[PDB]
Amino acid sequence: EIPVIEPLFTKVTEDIPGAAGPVFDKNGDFYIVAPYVEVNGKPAGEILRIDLKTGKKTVICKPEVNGYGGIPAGCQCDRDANQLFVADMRLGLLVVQTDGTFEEIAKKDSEGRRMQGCAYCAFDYEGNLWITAPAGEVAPADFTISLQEKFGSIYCFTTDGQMIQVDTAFQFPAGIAVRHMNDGRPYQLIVAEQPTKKLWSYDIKGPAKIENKKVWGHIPGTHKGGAAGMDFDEDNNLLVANWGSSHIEVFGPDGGQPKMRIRCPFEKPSALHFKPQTKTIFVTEHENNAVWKFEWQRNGKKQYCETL
Repeated sequence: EIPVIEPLFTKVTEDIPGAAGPVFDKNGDFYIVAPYVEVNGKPAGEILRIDLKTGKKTVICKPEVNGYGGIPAGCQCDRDANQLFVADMRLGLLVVQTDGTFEEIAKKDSEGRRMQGCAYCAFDYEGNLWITAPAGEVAPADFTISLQEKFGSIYCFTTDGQMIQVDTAFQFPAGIAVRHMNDGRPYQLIVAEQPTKKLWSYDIKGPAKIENKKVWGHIPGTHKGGAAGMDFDEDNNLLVANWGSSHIEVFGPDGGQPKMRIRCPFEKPSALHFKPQTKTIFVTEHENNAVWKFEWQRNGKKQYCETL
């Protein structure tokens, strides 16, 4: 029977529709996304900065392109500039500055196909950005999601600036993470397929080059939902938000079944992110549309933005 731990969670902020995309930038500022904010009945999602002492929210960016609003859904911080890479389910991959200005990175992929809306992303230590795209085509196409049909895709945005579609036919691909060798070389890509309760892995052979696709892990529960956001601790244990299960699952480095579970005081953890150089994990959740923090057993895996 999988051991369960029940640490103290502390509320950080609240009232954030669809709270997701927790991230720290290079200065230690903390951000989240509010994907489901609407204006005049249409998408108008937001990227927010959170004051960690008071919980006060500041809107950083409310992305819109040619009158189509964004659904910002997951974030990573860059290394060479203090800017956020934001997966947006209507706009694709955005690069967002702290001053609120932003750019849509690609409208088409390297084969000339229209981009799909993106949900989660993860930098490898070489600076390539691996991205899940569970939505259909970006705005101006009508919004669709691969909850029941297998049209979700996987991308790699390389350091050379190519947006390469590396796989497709996923049923709602969600969290994504890069397992690195001890020497820093990218080794495995892990991809959550949310409703099928599967974690998939590939061997990374280079930028946008994956092979050896296999089922890597299994997500407990039969609840509606499944694996959402995920990230590694510094021992390459993979912590996975199991949306609808009231738990974060903990996988050892070689996957399989969870070796431990973390019980949350809410049903719908959506994403998690470590505060750099600490054991503190920030967790977004959709039961209360709020953000919490708790102490894990060890520090998080160093993010690309902390490397030199």
